[PDB]
Amino acid sequence: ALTKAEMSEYLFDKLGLSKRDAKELVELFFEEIRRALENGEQVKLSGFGNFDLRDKNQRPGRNPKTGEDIPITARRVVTFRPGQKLKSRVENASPK
DNA sequence: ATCAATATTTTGACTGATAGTGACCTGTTCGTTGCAACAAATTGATAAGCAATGCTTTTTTAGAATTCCAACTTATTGTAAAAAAGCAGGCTTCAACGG
Repeated sequence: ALTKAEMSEYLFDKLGLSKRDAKELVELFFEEIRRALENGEQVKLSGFGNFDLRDKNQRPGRNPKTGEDIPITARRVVTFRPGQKLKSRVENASPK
């Protein structure tokens, strides 16, 4: 699984950047994105996807184990709509 | 031409920088490690994305024009002694107007 460790190492052998800043950029990368989502801003990354924010209302739910119907509290989640470019590169993938 | 005193002739004390290694402190990097975070697994009513593909709107894109940055290659131009006037910063007196 791709981790921040592998991402930093990549920037070291592709951009020749020290692992230090290579590890600091990967952190600030996801950080800045999370700061935009929490602030209520859409994140549109061309050639990748789009992190949307939809306010879901309180809908009926339950306890998957027993079956006790419990109303799922409303909350703002963070969806991800992959671009057409990304889909065309993952359409022919393979779980490995 | 020889006394006699002061600047002269090498050494030593004075005071903090010069010299080069070493300890001090801890960012920074790497190995050991703990733990919040992530993933599998349920069950079932309700919400969101989905197949194709040309036209329209929004965002990223590769130059290319433009102008300061820059190491070179040209294009023109060229004065000083020797006098002897020409101006203002402030203290100095005569000459005209008013009591």
